[PDB]
Amino acid sequence: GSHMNPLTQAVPKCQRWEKLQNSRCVCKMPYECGPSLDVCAQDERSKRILPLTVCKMHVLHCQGRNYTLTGRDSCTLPASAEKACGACPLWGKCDAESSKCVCREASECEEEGFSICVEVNGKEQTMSECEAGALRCRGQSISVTSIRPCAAETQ
Repeated sequence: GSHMNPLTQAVPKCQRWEKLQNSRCVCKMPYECGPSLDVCAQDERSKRILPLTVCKMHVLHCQGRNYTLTGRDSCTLPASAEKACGACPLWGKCDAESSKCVCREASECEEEGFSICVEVNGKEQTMSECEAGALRCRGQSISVTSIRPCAAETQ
């Protein structure tokens, strides 16, 4: 007989830079992103270090664009550190009447948030963008190794 359920047997899970359409996982659009971690990447044709952001890089990467990642000192990011009220990311918001921006913790991760590999505590832990970002905002010492996940998650 026919399959009662399409060939996945559940709803297909697509990656952070992907969206499920036409029964497949396709990439989203890079301009459909904003809330993501700002990183320094090198353009393969220009060889310039340009500020990219995790979703931008990921989506554009799966769209067939080639970019090499560089160090956090290679470029200057819009948000490389803490922000102030009037301009806050997804891991940071303006608090109850102030001029500052407070950095939230991982427990307030509401927006999508990618999964990245960051070396914290001397270990490479895959955490969510909202978490790693919160850390980078609050003052936790974090060393982003890559915008891809770590092999921390392996059972």
